[PDB]
Amino acid sequence: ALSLDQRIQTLAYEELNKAVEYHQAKAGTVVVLDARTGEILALANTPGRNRAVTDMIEPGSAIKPFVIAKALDAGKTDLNERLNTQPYKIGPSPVRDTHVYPSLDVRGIMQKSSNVGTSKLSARFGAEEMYDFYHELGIGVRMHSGFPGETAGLLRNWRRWRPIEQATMSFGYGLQLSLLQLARAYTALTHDGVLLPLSFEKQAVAPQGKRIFKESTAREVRNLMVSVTEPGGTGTAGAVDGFDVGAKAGTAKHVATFIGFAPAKNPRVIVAVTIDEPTAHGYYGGVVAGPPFKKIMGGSLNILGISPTKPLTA
Repeated sequence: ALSLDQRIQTLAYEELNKAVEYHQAKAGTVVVLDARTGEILALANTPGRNRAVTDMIEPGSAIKPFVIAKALDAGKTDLNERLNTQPYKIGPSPVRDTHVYPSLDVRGIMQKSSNVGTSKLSARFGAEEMYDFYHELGIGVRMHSGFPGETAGLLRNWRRWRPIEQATMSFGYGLQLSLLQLARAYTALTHDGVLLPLSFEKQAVAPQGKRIFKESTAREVRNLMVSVTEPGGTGTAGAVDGFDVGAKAGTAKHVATFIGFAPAKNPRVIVAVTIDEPTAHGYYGGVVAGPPFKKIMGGSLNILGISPTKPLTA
């Protein structure tokens, strides 16, 4: 039986369509997954091809949590280390954040979505090691959905990586994956370190996945991601009243992305939104894709009957 939840699919289409029209965008896509089983609860596209599976995107900041999780999982950093986060170059190419942060701890690197912090964490691993990690998340691996135009994504051979390229990949540029591949990757965080396959069929139990991170790492990383949606974080537009939300906003003509899960401690749902070429009222992920994320997330939690874990303000 088909995994789509008609009430969540209707909600996803409603909110996706409102955002595309408001931002006078070319197109958009939403994926909603069950965060414990990998079942696809909603898959909505604006008219035309199934962009969720056909359109390769550079993930931008949405890849950062995985790099941080890897460095924690292998013991290459911990929650006490403060890193020098000044911008730098490798040859002629700069690596820089939106702002100049002198130093940040790992929780700060997540909260402020630091390109510098994340690239320095990635640099503690060899290129081959990082390449295998990206591969293991599913990047460059076809999903075989059967939809016309489906992309495998792009993961260049590690033998060709320059140091600048390893750095930029760690903050989400120079590799490419579909929104469906990216939403899949987030199951490694939500399902306590275990990547799930995804399914269009209803799953009576969670299927067999594969371990990417230790459970303790996945839990700690989910907790770090909560600071992104709280004041001081880069993803406050995706806050949902009454819940802790872990999310990232991303930008890559532009593509605006926002992806997240809730409740943060024990996730029920992943919601991922891309808006293609917004031309009005903003073009960054948080401004553009944050609001429909927020509405699809809060709406799905209500549909699925998940009680608020903290007090309602509004």
